[PDB]
Amino acid sequence: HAPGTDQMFYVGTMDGWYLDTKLNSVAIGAHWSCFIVLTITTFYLGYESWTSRGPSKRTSFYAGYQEEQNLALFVNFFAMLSYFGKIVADTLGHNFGDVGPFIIGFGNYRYADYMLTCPMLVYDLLYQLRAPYRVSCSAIIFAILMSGVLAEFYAEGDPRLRNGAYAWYGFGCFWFIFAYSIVMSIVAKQYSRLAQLAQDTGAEHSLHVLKFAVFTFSMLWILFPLVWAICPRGFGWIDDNWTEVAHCVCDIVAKSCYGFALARFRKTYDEELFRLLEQLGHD
Amino acid sequence: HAPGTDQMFYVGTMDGWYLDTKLNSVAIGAHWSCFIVLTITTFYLGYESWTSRGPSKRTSFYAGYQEEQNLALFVNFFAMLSYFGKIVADTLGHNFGDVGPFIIGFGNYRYADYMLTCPMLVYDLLYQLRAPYRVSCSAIIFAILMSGVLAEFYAEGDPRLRNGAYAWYGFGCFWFIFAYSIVMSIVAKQYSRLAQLAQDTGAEHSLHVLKFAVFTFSMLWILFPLVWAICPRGFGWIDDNWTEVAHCVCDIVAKSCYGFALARFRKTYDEELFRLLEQLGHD
Amino acid sequence: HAPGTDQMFYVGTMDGWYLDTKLNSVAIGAHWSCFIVLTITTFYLGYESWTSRGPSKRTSFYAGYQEEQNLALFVNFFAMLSYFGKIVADTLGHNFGDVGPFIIGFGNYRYADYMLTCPMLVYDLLYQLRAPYRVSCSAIIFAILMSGVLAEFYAEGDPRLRNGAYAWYGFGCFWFIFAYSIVMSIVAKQYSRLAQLAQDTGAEHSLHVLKFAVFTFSMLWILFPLVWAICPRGFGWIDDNWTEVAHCVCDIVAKSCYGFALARFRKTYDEELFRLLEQLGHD
Repeated sequence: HAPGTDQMFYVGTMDGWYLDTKLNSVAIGAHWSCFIVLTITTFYLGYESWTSRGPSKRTSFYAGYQEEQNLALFVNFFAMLSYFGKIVADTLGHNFGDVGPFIIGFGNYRYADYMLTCPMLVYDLLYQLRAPYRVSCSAIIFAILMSGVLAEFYAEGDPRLRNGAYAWYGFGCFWFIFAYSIVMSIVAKQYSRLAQLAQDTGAEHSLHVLKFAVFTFSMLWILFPLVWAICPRGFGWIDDNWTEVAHCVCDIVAKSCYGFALARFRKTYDEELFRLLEQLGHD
Repeated sequence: HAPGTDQMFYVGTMDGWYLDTKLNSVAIGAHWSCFIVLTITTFYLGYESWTSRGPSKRTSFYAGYQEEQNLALFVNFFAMLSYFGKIVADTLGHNFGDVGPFIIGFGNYRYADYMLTCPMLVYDLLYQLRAPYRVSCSAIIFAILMSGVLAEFYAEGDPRLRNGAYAWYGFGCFWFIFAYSIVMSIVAKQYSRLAQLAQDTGAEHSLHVLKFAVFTFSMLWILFPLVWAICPRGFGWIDDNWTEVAHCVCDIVAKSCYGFALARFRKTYDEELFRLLEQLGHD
Repeated sequence: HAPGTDQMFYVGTMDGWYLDTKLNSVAIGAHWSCFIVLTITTFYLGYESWTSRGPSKRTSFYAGYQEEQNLALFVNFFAMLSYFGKIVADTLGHNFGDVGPFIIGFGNYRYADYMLTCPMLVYDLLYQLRAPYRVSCSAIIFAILMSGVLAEFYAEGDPRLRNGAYAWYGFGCFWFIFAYSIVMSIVAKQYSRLAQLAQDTGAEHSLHVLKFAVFTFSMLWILFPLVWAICPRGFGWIDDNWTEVAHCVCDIVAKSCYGFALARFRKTYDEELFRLLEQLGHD
């Protein structure tokens, strides 16, 4: 297994797959609650998607053609799946943390669940303001998430290779800072152009609601490096058992609040601001 | 390997990769026949694709721009690859069932071969009638297939974890029933609108051929849960050796018959029904 | 591990992951140089992409909407990542050749790094001439690369299964010959139509530069089967230590020269040839 040491590493193997769970009761309860709320948000958003009329309220299957409107749905849907298998683990009492086979887009690994969620989510949110460079942000966050997965892989491995985890941490943090700066800049410029093009709208309160939602949604990603630093992978100011509840509340804020905000926006928007958004998505 | 038991599980490991095959002569012959017919259907469909003129029969490389017309080709092509490696296993006499490394889109695992085939196939068939919600059905079937792969992973594992296989079976069956119901509903509504918009067509017999093909193609997926139930993973009314021939005949019906039906449709369709399909794909 | 033999195979396992490196100083230096030049080319191309004006030189974020112009960027970007982890291995002195977990699009395996690079690269280059059958070439090269990965998997395995490596070699070479022939034919026909439609251009020297670039770029892929034949996987006229430098120079020619050629083309093209390319992309 390892040279010079009789200890063996169970990460990425079926041997660690059959090990008993290292979680406690509160982690299982948090997983259950997160799965329940993800499922009910997915059901509610799908119910709204089935009864989703167009802006003119006469087009029947508007979501059937403008399928990107349902895009967040899929992400939220996958989030439910991203936890459902863990619930199965919570049923069986066996180890599930970074063990077993590696499959893209599943919650069997800590950061690999975000492969199909995070780039689509950021693409959808910047598409809602018709911001340019749609593919670029998704590619950047995909690369950062892959770096995070590989850093977590080095974290559990041989302690002689512990130094690479900090290097990949620095890599991911540098690209995340760059991505956050560029997305904040483009969002600020785009919404400034929208505001200077927002004359005689009649939805100023709705405009305030949407600007508050998008600014909070842009600034929410400050959780990831703080959470990584406070867990034992970084400075270790918290223990492992309280990391799972943190990840649950963070990705609930990321997904369910996003779905609720989009649902509340779609029941209050009007058509002239819509056509001004299409006008904005030109230059 | 496993606590309390000296037995070891060879699934997902190189140890089970080097094991001798568990198949018999008839399974090898069925694999050979299925690979041969898949290869000849792929060759025939590619030959038709090279000599594929437009509806006006003057556009030379119509398939070169409307590349989605070749889409089924790719699926059928991958199906050939999906069996070709198994033929190599049939050459070497070593174990190939759910062993070795896991790679997306290959036939080394029982259900993982359908990753690149089934969503593209369903998208192509519902696109042929210009049905809405194109991405949604593909995402649903992708999630169901991933659930099936993971259920098959639990099936071979530790018998103390056998209960999760039935839970994932219920999950996959519930979402498959939902998908089948919604796709049947949308197909029925879409073709009802086509029929009430099909006046003075001149291709009523061709219309009967295409409706028979699409209805049979919509109802063919009843094979999957019945096949899973009759094999030892479910009720076990059949043995393992006769499961491979069942999967061969089922995916041949799924792919080669689809290609033959599309080829026969493209040599008999006319242009006014074509433009009425574009008219249908509006509301 | 293996029946009848006490030897064990370290491929695809964490046991071979923790093994010491089999590389020497020159391989590490070549990896460092290749990573450095890939990083600087990515930085330069990103700097050009940020300051990328439209053909009329008044559209500010032309790349923000015509995002496919940045497509090669992403490939080159991934190439940097495709080597960066190897640099980490070169830091740690542990084995990295075809060991550890298998992840799509990474350089941990010899041919798996090209999953996200080669089809996008060929799609971008044939899109630059507006050639038809865009998806088909990408699918063909994806299948060939997957076959190469699996052949390399058989190469390291049990010597009783060495015969399958030659079969997959023949498969990959046959499909590569077919792909090369068809891409050469379509490129020749397309550029012949461009030349017979190139009247009063004013950029004949620029036309010569671009034709030389595209012909060299079309003929560069002759490196892959020659490199595979000369390494010990084939005829073995060279040793393992000199294969890494060959792969470095080959993929540098594939990626950095492509980026430099595209950058030099974008600083010299004019608008009438541009609109003639859009006219060409019709029939």
